[PDB]
Amino acid sequence: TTYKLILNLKQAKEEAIKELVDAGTAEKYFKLIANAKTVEGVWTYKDEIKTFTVTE
Repeated sequence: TTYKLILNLKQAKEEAIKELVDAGTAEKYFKLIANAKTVEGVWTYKDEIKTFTVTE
């Protein structure tokens, strides 16, 4: 399963492509790095194509 990431906080948003075997290990790994990079505003998630996003 392909998992995309789009975070919005700084002057620009972040982008990353990670396709794991399922949606858990990928949902966690993305949440880890994402939460470590930049996260403070509101958390959004698209259930249309599996994509985690953290907007300000």
